[PDB]
Amino acid sequence: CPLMVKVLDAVRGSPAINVAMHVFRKAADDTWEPFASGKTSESGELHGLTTEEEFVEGIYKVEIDTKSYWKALGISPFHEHAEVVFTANDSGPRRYTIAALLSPYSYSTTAVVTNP
Amino acid sequence: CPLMVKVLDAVRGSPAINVAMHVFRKAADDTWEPFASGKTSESGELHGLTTEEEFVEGIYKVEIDTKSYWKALGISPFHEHAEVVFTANDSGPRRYTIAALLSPYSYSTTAVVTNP
Amino acid sequence: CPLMVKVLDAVRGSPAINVAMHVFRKAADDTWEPFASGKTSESGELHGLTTEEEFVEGIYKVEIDTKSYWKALGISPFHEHAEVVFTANDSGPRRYTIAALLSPYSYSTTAVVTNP
Amino acid sequence: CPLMVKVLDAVRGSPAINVAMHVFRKAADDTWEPFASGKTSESGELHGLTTEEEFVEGIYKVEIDTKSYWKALGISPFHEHAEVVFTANDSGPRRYTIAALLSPYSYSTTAVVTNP
Ligand SMILES: COc1cc(C(=O)c2cc(O)cc(F)c2)cc([N+](=O)[O-])c1O
Ligand SMILES: COc1cc(C(=O)c2cc(O)cc(F)c2)cc([N+](=O)[O-])c1O
Repeated sequence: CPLMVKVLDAVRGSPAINVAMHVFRKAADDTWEPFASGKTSESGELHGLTTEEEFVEGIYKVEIDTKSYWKALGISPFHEHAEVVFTANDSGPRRYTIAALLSPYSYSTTAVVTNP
Repeated sequence: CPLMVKVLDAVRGSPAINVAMHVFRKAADDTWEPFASGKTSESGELHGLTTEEEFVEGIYKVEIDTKSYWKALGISPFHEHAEVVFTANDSGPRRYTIAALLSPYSYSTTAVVTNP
Repeated sequence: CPLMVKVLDAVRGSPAINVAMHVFRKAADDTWEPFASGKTSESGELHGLTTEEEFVEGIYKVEIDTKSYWKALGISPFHEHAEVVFTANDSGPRRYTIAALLSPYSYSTTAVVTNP
Repeated sequence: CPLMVKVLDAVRGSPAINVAMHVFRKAADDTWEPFASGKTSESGELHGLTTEEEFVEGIYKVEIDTKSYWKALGISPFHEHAEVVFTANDSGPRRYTIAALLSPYSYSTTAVVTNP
């Protein structure tokens, strides 16, 4: 699995479950093309978005629907979403974990990139 | 001043100076409309982006050019940029400080929202 | 003012007001010696802890009473406190801002160190 | 495994490997008693610190030797270490993951607490 996303809740100290996200890849015409989508599991993780063969070099965007997560808990959060945009596989294939740690008025995000 | 952005560097322990950013407002057709731009000062801050009369309710986006910042320091970055998207003034005008704490493979962002 | 502490609340999107903290200097026998204390202002800041002549080289600890902060807001916290330990002035006097961004189950801390 | 620690490097986007840490438990006399120790693996994780039977209610401290990690990379970091202090198992047994995300002048820490 070359691309995995993990989302955590900093208020309750838990995985952020059932968080929707969409992944896009930048095309030759510089537009954003849909690439994959899914929702986080009970562990806060979303696996199985792509394969090594499909996940070619390019600029990718992960848009995480953090607002709907908070709204379902009764909270009106600051951010409309959390977007993570990055170039992938520019030096050959790598495995990417994108993590996001959520609070109502803040988020952190980090990438763990490993060589298979 | 209703909108200020502050950027810090977690590698050097310093303000992030000369970081460029652009601010957009969401248009009726879901496109991003130019609104303001600037670069951070020696204190890591960008002031004077808008006025209280111009800064009406709506969805706003701040795109911070973190990649150029790290490249100018000779450090390899992960992200293409750091985007912050939020709805402003939905409960009356507020003063917004958007802060971003930058590392090459991670960033944090938070909002400090105060009522004058 | 060579040492300032700023505390922010990631749940409310606000300065963390009335947060108590104590500062210690490490003694020759490896024990922590009282140095200063205070509580954050309406801007989340605590100034005036020491003077340039008193703030000599050494190892310092700031213990921030985050648990009492969250309890006073009726929110369950994870940590007993947030401690920041650092060596000061090892390359000449600097001005230190210690910042902490608080959530109930997470915190971030960073230092902004500038040379006058 | 009721207590696990994970350490990540925000500069390189990688696990922080071979990071030493010591865990302490507060005794009846309010002193810190050694509880466990270890170093992070190639995945940045330290498992096997304790058992459900031994990991009784109490206040625990994890002291992560972040300074030695940075110094081995040639870097003089801000913090002497990163300490995480928390009450555990006050409402019955739980499983704790303590994570720390490291930069030279900043760290973040969060807890994921689950019910077995
Ligand atoms: C309101 O203005 C400021 C905001 C902030 C932060 O948001 C912050 C963000 C983080 O991820 C971690 C942290 F410890 C602080 C830091 C400083 N500072 O240090 O000067 C400010 O003046
Ligand atoms: C990629 O794997 C993980 C990443 C992360 C973070 O990004 C993280 C973010 C922060 O602001 C602070 C922190 F201490 C960790 C947290 C966990 N975790 O808790 O299990 C992971 O497994």
